[PDB]
Amino acid sequence: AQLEAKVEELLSKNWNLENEVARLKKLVGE
Amino acid sequence: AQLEAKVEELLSKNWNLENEVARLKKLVGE
Ligand code: NA
Ligand code: NA
Ligand code: NA
Ligand code: NA
Repeated sequence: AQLEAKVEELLSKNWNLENEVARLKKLVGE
Repeated sequence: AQLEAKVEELLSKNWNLENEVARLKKLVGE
């Protein structure tokens, strides 16, 4: 179902955001 | 169902992350 795809998009989006925040933390030494 | 709560937690988490990234962008003038 297309509902599964939207849940997968949310999961992917949260991973991308978490990984961005992680990279920023490593940049500013945190 | 508890499934609804977990989907709500994901949505909330993505909003919190998006808002953090937005605040960081405003800080560094972007
Ligand atoms: Na990903
Ligand atoms: Na992650
Ligand atoms: Na929120
Ligand atoms: Na938002």
